[PDB]
Amino acid sequence: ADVQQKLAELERQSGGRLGVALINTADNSQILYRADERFPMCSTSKVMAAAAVLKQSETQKQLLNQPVEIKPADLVNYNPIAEKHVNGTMTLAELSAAALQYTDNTAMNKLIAQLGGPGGVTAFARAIGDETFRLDRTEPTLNTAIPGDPRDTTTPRAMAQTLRQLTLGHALGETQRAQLVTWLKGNTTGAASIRAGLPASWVVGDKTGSGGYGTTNDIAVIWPKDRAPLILVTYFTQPQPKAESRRDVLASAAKIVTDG
Amino acid sequence: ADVQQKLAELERQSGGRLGVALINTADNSQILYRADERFPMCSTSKVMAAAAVLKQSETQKQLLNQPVEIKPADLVNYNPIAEKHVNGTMTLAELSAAALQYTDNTAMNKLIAQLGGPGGVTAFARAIGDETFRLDRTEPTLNTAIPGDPRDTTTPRAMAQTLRQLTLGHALGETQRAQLVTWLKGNTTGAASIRAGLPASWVVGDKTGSGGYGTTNDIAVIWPKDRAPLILVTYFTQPQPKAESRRDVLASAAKIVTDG
Ligand SMILES: *C(=O)/C=C/N[C@@H](C(=O)O)C(C)(C)S(=O)O
Ligand SMILES: *C(=O)/C=C/N[C@@H](C(=O)O)C(C)(C)S(=O)O
Repeated sequence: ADVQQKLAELERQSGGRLGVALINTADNSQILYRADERFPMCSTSKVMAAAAVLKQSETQKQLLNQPVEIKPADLVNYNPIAEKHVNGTMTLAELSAAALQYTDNTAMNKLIAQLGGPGGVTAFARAIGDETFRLDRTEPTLNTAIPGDPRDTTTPRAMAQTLRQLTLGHALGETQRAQLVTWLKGNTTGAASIRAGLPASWVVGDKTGSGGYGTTNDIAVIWPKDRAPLILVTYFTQPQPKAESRRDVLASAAKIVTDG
Repeated sequence: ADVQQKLAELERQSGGRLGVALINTADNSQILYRADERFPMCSTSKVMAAAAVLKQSETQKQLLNQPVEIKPADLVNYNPIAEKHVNGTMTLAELSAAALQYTDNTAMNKLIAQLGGPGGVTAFARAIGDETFRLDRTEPTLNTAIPGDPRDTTTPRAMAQTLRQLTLGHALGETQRAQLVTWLKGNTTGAASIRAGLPASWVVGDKTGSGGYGTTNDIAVIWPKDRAPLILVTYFTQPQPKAESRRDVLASAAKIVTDG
């Protein structure tokens, strides 16, 4: 029984390029497949941006309650939460929840702007020891996912490490760490992705992403039953510009790497 | 015609029974498939229980804030939220969110006890004009889903009509209808079911269900992009006790009934 064989078979049969990094926090062990290749993050980058604003809030203690104007011109495909508040305001906490738990691209843009642009999200990544991540565009163009383009990419291994530090480690202050985890656990978009490959009894927080080239991503923190948590990154992208999403590939990869 | 033939084709390759009821609120049109047969509700019954508690909160002011004790003996499969509060408390708002947005079966049992048992949830259904719904057992046994058993069943037609009345109609007070819709839109478990058959721009609130006999259910309110909402019930059950879940079949049914 061979995890590399299974992942290579999934990838080949899918017609795409699959990247996987698992961290088992029980013993610091990893399962890696194309873990040092760059992939387009798409909306999985919203974790870094929300965590950056959380970090800000450790020193601007009322920042999460700050109202932010939502104008009709701010609407970008998709905006299921912000469209309801156009011509009004949303707080940075509401925006962070919207960006994380829903598909909300306008909410992401407000986080980016709060951080002073894409470079602000990259600067946070650098501050917490992630030298791989880069954010260079706003929404929606950060999702173009063109093959060979390094913009708005990271590697599975780096993002697994970062997500571990953010959700289980000490990148954030305790309240901010707990907030992030509460938001990820309340994600609405994830049941077809990593979670579909796992036993139903396991608890998952996750952020999904999807863009050009059939790019289909998920990053997750997982609590198996009375076991130590796992961090799992599954990235996937395809050769055709308009390929269909493949959440089932991410599910299949999550089952392969957690079986046993 | 086209639709009916396609649903039958789907059903014939699915290895089970399929029940569908779509209400298009633009014109009150319906698309029905086995819509007067009984199916096991499993966790889709949590909608009726949360709504009955919302109804109670119209007259017991502050009911949703009321803390309820969680003890070890209360834990039933699955309990992702209630487990964190064992030897502690959850408020009726937290138990309603827990039951709606996650898998949590302990949270449902507390809603049922707040209503005076399974029969109190059936009484509420009757109070809002549903003469079909019938809750007869607590969690987890209400999910046995044995073929032929009338316990804990409804029909697609009745459930679609009830969900319309609850979410879009006047079965509840306006503040409480809005709370129900907010909870449903925040479901975490739905992305592989009805939602997986719909365009990504459409906004969905939904409640899934699973149980014995490979029972795989979803009931949803759907807001297509700048169109009047849809109600969709998709129920599915299989002939062998230990059959696997078929969320894909629900997604496929949703795509068939909305393609027109
Ligand atoms: C987060 O991952 C957001 C992705 N957005 C894109 C998608 O494919 O879902 C679009 C197309 C909505 S965005 O216009 O790039
Ligand atoms: C809601 O629909 C919950 C159903 N629960 C069951 C499932 O199939 O997920 C179990 C098996 C967890 S419960 O013990 O019946």
